[PDB]
Amino acid sequence: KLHLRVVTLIEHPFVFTREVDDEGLCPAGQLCLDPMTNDSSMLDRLFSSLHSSNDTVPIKFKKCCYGYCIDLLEQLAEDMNFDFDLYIVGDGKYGAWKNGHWTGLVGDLLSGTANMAVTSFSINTARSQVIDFTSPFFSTSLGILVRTRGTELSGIHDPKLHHPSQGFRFGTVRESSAEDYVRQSFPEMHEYMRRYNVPATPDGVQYLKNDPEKLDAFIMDKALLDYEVSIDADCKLLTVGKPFAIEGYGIGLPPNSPLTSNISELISQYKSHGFMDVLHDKWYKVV
Repeated sequence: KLHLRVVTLIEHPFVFTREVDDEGLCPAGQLCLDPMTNDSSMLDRLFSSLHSSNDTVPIKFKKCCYGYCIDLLEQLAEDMNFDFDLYIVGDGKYGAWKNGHWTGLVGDLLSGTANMAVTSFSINTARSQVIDFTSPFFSTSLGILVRTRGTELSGIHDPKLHHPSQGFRFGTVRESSAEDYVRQSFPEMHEYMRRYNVPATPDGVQYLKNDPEKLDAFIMDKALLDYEVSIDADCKLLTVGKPFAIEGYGIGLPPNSPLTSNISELISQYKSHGFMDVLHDKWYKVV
């Protein structure tokens, strides 16, 4: 039996957190730590304590994780006979090349701080050069979130984005594959967006959705934006434009991991037996 330390990132509906219950446990979820660290020794010490007599892990670090990716993780752990420790990435980023190093999930895999990364993690060319990804368990275009009767956009080639009018505010999430895409493909658009980019998806959505409005459009994975539109009561939100920058989501592992092919095989079995349909309908609230 293997023991894997898994890093995740909170991104609805793939991973959510809530507080531990009145007895300190996680009835319908997975106990995880939110310790805000990228230090491997610190995580060893915390998890060691968690699993021992005399658990002295500071209560503020304890959370319950749940979501599409946690259901998937649980199934993998059962089929592949491993147990796992689960923690939330300290910088809250998916990961990019910044100041001579990889940040976020990518960084924790490359430093050996995590054994595997499980969340809405995009498989792109730059990351594929440095970490392993399994076969994808989900696929998504990038998308553009706007208000109903607000900004209209044809897609990523809209002149509104490339010769923006003064005060036209649009952004994406920092250190993500969406940012990588814009940086690589539309360098001058990237430069314009820098002042508008946000730390995390919920910030971009709030800035578009809530008053006083802070973004006119928010660029991010359509699977995530679609989820936000679907839970919007008011019906004030739309995703607009042609698809672009389509990427799979996959589980990240260190490069040339002997685990990758085994996990990919199970992901393929799960897809071809309806399990991804089951998870999609549960978590996007179909039916």
